[PDB]
Amino acid sequence: NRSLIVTTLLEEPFVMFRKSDRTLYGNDRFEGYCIDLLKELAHILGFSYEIRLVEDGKYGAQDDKGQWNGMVKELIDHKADLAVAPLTITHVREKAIDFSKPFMTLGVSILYRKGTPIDSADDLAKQTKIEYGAVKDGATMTFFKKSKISTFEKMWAFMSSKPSALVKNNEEGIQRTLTADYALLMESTTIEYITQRNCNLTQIGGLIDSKGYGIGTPMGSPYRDKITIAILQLQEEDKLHIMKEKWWRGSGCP
Ligand SMILES: CN1Cc2c(n(C[C@H](N)C(=O)O)c(=O)[nH]c2=O)C1
Ligand SMILES: [Cl-]
Ligand SMILES: [Cl-]
Ligand SMILES: [Zn+2]
Repeated sequence: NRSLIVTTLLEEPFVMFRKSDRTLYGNDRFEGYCIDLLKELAHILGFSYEIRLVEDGKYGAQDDKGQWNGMVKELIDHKADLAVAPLTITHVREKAIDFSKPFMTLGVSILYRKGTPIDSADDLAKQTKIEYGAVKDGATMTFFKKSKISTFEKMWAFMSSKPSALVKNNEEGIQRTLTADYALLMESTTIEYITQRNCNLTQIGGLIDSKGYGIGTPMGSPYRDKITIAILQLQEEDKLHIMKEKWWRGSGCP
């Protein structure tokens, strides 16, 4: 019996400040796939909400102490009721928060420029001339830091041996791929969005893993199962199909 606090962070095309000449306030400041998703969920489940951006602007990772940051920490501390963002469902996080069923499936892949002999993650691990990395304190960095596969634990050694290999956010990683000889380990959903608007970048290889995005809630929250039921309803109504195609404009790349 009160409006739910929704934590999130800005990232194209999921959550962005809507462009306008007038000054906007409240939830109307935001647009994007995740904003449309929250609006549909709020209508089905019938709740009011307030969008708040996570202060540290991080998704969530654990330090060497076991403490969380980013949106994950907001849920653990019960400072937010829902986390509506491209929040990756991982087994590790399931022990600290609850996830709905996934509303989007994805995988880790590689962002790099076109016209190159590189075709796999193993090609990056076999050399040191081409730098590579990932976003700091994200599920992608966590995947390489926790991996027990020889190739990935070697790539993680290379990522953690260079100070600027791990970037603060997507924009820094994208710009580094453009200005330097650098490949970015990034989730396939954003790669699709970028390669559709930058014809000089492409996805290298396929998906290194397979996972999904889910709505995060504090552990034991009753809204988790309700959000799952709402997500399934949106799938059945083909509304998640429309939403992706609305915000993934298309490849104008010949
Ligand atoms: C959609 N973006 C692209 C992207 C994201 N994250 C955060 C991750 N979803 C999480 O929940 O921590 C990454 O770790 N690597 C990426 O390339 C979110
Ligand atoms: Cl995992
Ligand atoms: Cl696009
Ligand atoms: Zn697509």
